[PDB]
Amino acid sequence: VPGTLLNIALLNLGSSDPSLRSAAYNLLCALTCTFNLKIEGQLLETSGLCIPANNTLFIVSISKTLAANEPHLTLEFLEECISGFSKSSIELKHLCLEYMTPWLSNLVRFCKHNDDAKRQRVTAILDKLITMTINEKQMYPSIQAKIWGSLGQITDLLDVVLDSFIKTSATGGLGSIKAEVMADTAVALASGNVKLVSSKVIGRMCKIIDKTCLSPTPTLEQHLMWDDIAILARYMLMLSFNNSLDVAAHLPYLFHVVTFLVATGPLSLRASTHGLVINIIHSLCTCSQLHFSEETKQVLRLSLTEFSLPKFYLLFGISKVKSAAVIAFYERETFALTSLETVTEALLEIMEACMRDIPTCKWLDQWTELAQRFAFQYNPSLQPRALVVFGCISKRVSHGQIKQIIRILSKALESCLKYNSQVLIEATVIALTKLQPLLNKDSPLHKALFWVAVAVLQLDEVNLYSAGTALLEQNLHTLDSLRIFNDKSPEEVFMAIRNPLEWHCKQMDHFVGLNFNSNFNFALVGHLLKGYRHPSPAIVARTVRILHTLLTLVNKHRNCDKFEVNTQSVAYLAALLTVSEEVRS
Amino acid sequence: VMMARRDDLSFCQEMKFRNKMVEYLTDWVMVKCLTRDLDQASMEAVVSLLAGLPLQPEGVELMEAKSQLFLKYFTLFMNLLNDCSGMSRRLASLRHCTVLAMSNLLNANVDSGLMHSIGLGYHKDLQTRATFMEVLTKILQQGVPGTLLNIALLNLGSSDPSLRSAAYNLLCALTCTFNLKIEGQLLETSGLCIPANNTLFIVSISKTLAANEPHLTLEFLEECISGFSKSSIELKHLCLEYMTPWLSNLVRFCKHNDDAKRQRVTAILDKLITMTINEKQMYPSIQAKIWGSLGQLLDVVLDSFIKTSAIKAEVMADTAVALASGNVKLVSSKVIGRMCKIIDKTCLSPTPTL
Repeated sequence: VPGTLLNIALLNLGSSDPSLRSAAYNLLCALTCTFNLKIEGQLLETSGLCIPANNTLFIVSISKTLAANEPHLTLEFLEECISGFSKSSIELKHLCLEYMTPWLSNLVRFCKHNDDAKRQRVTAILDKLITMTINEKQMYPSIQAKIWGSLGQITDLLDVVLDSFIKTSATGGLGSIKAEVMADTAVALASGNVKLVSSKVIGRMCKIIDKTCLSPTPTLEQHLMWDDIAILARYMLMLSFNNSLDVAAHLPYLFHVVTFLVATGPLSLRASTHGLVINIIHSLCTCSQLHFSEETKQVLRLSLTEFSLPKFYLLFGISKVKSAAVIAFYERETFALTSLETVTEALLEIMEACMRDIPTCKWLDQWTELAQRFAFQYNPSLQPRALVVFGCISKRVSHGQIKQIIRILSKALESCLKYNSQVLIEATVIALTKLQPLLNKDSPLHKALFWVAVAVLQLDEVNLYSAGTALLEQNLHTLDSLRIFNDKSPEEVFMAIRNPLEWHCKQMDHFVGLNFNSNFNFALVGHLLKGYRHPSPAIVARTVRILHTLLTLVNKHRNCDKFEVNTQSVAYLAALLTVSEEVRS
Repeated sequence: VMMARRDDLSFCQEMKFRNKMVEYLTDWVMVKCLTRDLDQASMEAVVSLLAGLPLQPEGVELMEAKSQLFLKYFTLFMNLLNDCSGMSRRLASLRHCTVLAMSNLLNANVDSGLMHSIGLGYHKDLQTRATFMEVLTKILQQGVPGTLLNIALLNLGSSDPSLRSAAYNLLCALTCTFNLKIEGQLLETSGLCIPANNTLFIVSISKTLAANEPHLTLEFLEECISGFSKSSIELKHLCLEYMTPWLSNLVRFCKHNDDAKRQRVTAILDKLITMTINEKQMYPSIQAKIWGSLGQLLDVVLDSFIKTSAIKAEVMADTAVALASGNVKLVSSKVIGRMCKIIDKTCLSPTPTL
């Protein structure tokens, strides 16, 4: 009775009808006396009191004084407000939101208890306020500024608010106008207490990405939780411009989200994810809490420029668009891990630049842990992406981590006996590429990884061969940086590691029909020669660099000139014959 | 092609030549398919002709004649874009070219152009607005504050994403060019995909500016209120929120003794009244934001209400309720005081019947 009658009094005090205003005013007086409602600017019952039509500032004053004084009314009052609001005219709807504005504060009181009924009716009030927001497209900045800005102040409730937003978005997932407006509204939630709201949104995203691994599916877009991720990615774009206030706690977690999403799903989500990064880099150039140098700021400015280039559009699985923004507000490029590698090193150069200036951060270590967790754990959709990223970002590695990676490579090849497996193989090989410069100078593994690359090339899959040659290219740079060739042929070094393996290697070579024991240089060249077929001119040119490297190395242990033809160099020279003007002359 | 090669060619009177060429080709800017291709081609040529072109009619009158010639070309381009507002793509290409024509015309002719250009900033077409704001961006970092600040802020509101990014870059440019002191610092860049709901950000920028940059207030508020009349209901609402901080500054201008500044405050209050009368949906919300804040001048306010009343009169009565909530005692003291003084004034020149 107190709440229902108080709303009907207050709302009627608004009216264009004069008799209605007088009657309402007498009802307010009666409620005040009967329920002893403590009121400033005291209230007097009487007939014929000719109250003005514009009294909004009086109704509002009464309401918030009541909202402080008589808080139990709030549960009933806001429920009744939204019921009357939805029925009323647009003029009455402006008035209605103005009087609603103070009440929102009390909504936390009911929530502390965690018994269903109280928490449920606040949750229903939030869903009704959300519904109201979706419906009244011409009240839209008004609702968001006053209702959602006030709710944005209120920390405790934000988990209930976000689960209401997310469940509202869940009603149809990405492409549902319910979700679309909810994302745009989510910025209003953050605007009051940015750090907690964004921490809960990003936290839900991270936790839900982890939940994908709790029950795996082969492909991420298919996953049981795909809509939940897609919704949060939508929110993250909108928030990301406000993240110009936020980023300093978050930056790793946002790149963790980018890493999984970077070119996935329908093209609007890709555009969103490009925008997410652009906005984060811009936010890192201006957060008033940070103090980056002119060099670091210049690096970020040039990074914005770089991310704005068509190169980065192709990396994010955007093609055939002038502006990512326009589409942000399927023709999957079947995702090329080399694109994620490129993005990840660029985001790494952004983070590294910043981390020099902020010595008190843990950002790259947290990103390393987050990526590491997903790289090692079994989840077919995410694990490849994670491996690539972990490899790119890491600053140290252990033989136990390499064991896990090469075990993942092996298990992925077992799964090929039984597309996803291949992408996991490519990922592991890219990971090995980035990780092998990190490995200790006296580790056997540098030499071992040359054979991992050889085995990968043997597979005959276009992207696997590209990855194996990247691994091999980087491996030979690594071993030359370790001086290892200076007193030995590559043949002796790699064949020593084969000797224990030799029982296994014999079976490989006899099924391949290449035999390194009989002639090492020609077998290695046999593998490399397929690289000349490769559809991509970049992989051919890499293959040529590898042959040049090997040619130089074989002669390096003799102390010969690199073009001295001999029983070891000749294979490389014959391989190089269509591609090197230096060899030809 | 000739204009592309203009850097190679020789000219005795290049500026006059290009001026006369735009004058001629603009006559062509008006079988239907071919005439529309002629419009496209003519406009593409005009975009080439206008590229660093100072205007030259055939000294103080010359600057005013240059402004009048600017207004002719500019109006013709506006009409052509209104007419725009395979057949679809040709129209969009003509529109994009027309926008670039305005852009180049402005980029050279700044002293003649800027005032009319603000009229582009209001214009109903969001794509044209966004591009025009990038043109303003070129002028302002090369070498106005109130008019441009409103067109930035109001456009940050838009449903169009490209418009929001463009506006945000314009705000950044104005901030740098006019050294406008801002919290939560602002970074110029392409492709920044700003949300549609950013009202709390636009508002925060506005009131921080309203504290920091009071000299803008008259220039800004008048242009905002003009933009109110142009806008959708959503953009009208947003205008109120960001206007609200600025109102407070208006006292500084009537504390100032300049008759022109006192007049401009009075004209702002008249335009606030005009908006208050016209924009009925908003009207309870307008009263709450605008008239409450203004209630915190008040002779001038009441004379503006009374003179405008002299629905207008009813709205002024009903709005006076909001106005009174400010310092109740002073507002009511002035209303009642005017009543008493006017009743006394009846005796200063009597009539038989009241």
